[PDB]
Amino acid sequence: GNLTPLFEELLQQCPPGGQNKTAHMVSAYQLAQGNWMPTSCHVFMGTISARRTKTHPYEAYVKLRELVEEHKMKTLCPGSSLGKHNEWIIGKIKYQGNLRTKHMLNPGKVAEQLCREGHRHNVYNKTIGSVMTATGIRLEKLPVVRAQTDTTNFHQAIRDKIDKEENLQTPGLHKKLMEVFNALKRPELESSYDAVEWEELERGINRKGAAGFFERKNIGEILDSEKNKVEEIIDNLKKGRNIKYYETAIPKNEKRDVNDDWTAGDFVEEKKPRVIQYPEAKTRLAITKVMYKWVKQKPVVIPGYEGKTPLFQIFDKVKKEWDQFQNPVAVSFDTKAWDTQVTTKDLELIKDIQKYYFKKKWHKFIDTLTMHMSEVPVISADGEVYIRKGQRGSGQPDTSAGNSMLNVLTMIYAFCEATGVPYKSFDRVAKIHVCGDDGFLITERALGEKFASKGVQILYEAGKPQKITEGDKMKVAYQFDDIEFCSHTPIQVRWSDNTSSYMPGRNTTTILAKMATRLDSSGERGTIAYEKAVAFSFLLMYSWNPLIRRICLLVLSTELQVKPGKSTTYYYEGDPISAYKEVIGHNLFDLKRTSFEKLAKLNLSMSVLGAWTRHTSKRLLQDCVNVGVKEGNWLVNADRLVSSKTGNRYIPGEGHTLQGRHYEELV
Repeated sequence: GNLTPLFEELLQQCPPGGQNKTAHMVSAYQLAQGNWMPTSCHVFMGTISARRTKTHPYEAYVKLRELVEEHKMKTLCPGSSLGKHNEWIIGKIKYQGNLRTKHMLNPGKVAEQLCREGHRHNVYNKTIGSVMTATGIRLEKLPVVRAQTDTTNFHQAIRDKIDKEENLQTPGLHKKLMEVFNALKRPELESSYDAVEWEELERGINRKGAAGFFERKNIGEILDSEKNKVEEIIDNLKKGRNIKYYETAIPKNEKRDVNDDWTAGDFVEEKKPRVIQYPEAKTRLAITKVMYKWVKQKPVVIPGYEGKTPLFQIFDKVKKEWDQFQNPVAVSFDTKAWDTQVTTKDLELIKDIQKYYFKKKWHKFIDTLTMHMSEVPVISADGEVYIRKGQRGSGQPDTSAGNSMLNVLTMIYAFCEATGVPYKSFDRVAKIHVCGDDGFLITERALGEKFASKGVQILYEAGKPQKITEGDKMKVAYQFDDIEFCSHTPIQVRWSDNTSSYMPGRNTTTILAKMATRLDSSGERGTIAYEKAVAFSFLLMYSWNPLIRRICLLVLSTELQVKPGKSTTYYYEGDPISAYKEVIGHNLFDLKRTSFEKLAKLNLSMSVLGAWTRHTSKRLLQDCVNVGVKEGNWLVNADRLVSSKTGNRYIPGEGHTLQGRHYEELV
């Protein structure tokens, strides 16, 4: 009836309960339509037990609201204990605590020092910047802000996100998730994973990887001296012996996009930090050395895992899936603060999966580590200790693998339970794609809409509450380029071939913001070299954007004799226009037309926020043309329009795309 959305809202507040085969279980719609009187607020698949009695919708509503409030009353005052294996941390406490934490224990402080403050304003790449501002782009106006890392806001962040009990989850959920796992295990690899050699582990490793609160040496330093310390940790865990597990909590210093805020009118100028929580460097080494093939997905055993797919390939890959369905539709995964939603039972389910794949000799390792992870003492940067109840800390080696598996398992479960499709038959009916907590699913419109409705409830009960659209549903893409994934959305280009591919689209404002700014000045981060590598990396992602493309081209044109740096995501070797060709599969020159409407939308905010002038495009074009009319071979002539107007072309020499960081698998 009229009141269905209200009942939906209330069912998102009830405690998850189990099946009840012996009672009249009824849904929000049912309650809203009439003569059902709630008896429980224990909710199961969006349904609660009700008597069949003359009852008006408003009356049923009042009753359920009363039941929910009663439960909330039973539930204040829950208590936070500290398990014996964590008692060691108290020995290090020296002052009393000031976290004012409400749901986890805050025994006190260790040092009283680092009670930092300040702002952190934006740092600018000189060359990139002058290319942009010489055309009327104003860096000031780009909706990018910094993460306030002062202790006050840092604590506010902790209380905001991490101070919370483990989510209640539907009884027997994890039995069910293991059934889902069972339909996608790889028997081919049971009991097979073993540790790796320091050789392998070090290859590509980040030697600047940071140290724990009680830790003087970073990853490089540990590798040079204390491999024996690390091997000791490995042996303790290997045997079942507790270790002094703890995690360090620092506010993540980063650039924060505020495009949507500024265009609304709300002109936010700082944002509360995300919270990084990571174990000791010695301990990250100890975990990764043993669990390398799981934590790094070597091989990938998580269906839909896209951790290893380059961003410029993903959408093309996905469109091949979209094209196989009669009325394709994509339901978007969007869990609120995923990391803070992960419960001990979740961690345990990953523990059991890990034990499926690892050799028996390491089971006791996994057990002991999983246990440590279920109640984690965390020292903040400024000294405050808090005892986290479950959850996930971003710095954990298992973060990316664990989350992704957990996300897939949960979303399949939810999809199936919403639709009727058995867990074994998921492959028959939909396609899934996860990168950590991010992801989506592709399926037939009927099943996708079912999922998008029954999903918010089911996922709430599963312990992974969503974020929703005005219709209180999961976000649904009815046309391919409305998919959103890894902060991007597909945009179509058409080549001189007359073929077409999809590239990773994103607001122009955000692209310029990210491209113009930098965090440090350490590594190659001062030089033109680093800027050329940034331009190349952007050119791989954003060649569909004539503005970004032309800016990148002009940057790559600067100081021809200077080889690019290796710090950023991708870099190049030889000629960047070729490298482009090598991994995009056409030449820049072939890019005939970018999809008009999607490009207009991703450009819109630029005008709304006054980040460019009426003549910016024109001026940037002219800037390219002035370089490209000169006699000779000028890489700005790789731009189809530039070349058209200069009457010259660019003849690329040899070149190859390379990687300096994350580590993916190119085609």
